[PDB]
Amino acid sequence: IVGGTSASAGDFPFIVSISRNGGPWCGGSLLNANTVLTAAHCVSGYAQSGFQIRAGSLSRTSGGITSSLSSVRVHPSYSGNNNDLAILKLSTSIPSGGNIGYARLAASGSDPVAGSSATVAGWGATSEGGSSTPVNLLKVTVPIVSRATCRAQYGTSAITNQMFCAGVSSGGKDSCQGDSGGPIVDSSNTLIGAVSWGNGCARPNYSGVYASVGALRSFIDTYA
Repeated sequence: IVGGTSASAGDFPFIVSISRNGGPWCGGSLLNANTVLTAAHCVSGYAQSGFQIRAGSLSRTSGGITSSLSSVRVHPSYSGNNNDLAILKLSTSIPSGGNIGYARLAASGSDPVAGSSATVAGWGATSEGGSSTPVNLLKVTVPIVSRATCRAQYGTSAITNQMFCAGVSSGGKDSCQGDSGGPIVDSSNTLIGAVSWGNGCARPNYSGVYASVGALRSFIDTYA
């Protein structure tokens, strides 16, 4: 996260860190005791055993409850950056309670309205290409950018009905590498997306692009 502040305990009861090979990699969202939602690109085709989920902590490396993966399922229409969601099943069930809880999801067919305030969180870099990452979870608030403006920035084909965008024109506030798969929420803390892609991080006039939970509820609901 670029331009962020430290998340408080319980800000995102459902957030998980996704380590790979013991190191930082992605974020995700705990949907139920047995299931994490993340970005497809975080997991597609990689060795499944390399991943470790941790819930209930502000750190990636201690606290809370861990699990390995039992299975990985990408969206059936995943292609390039499009439809960038995956369902992970956990080898260890994680109970809610305390600072762990399960996400509530954006309504099917909803689409975040331009100008509304969204909050994104993760353990990723704090600058584009930064090598160091924070121990504790960061968050930042950015407005939704209309799909039309996002298509002006990236091209018409590049931004689909299963993506939405968020950021500020001046840049300086965004998700970055290592934040992929983690949550973006609306002002009510309802999960509206997963961190997906963008042109660099926090650049002027290049929004962050998010996989849209509202657009992808059939897949989520079927397999969660």
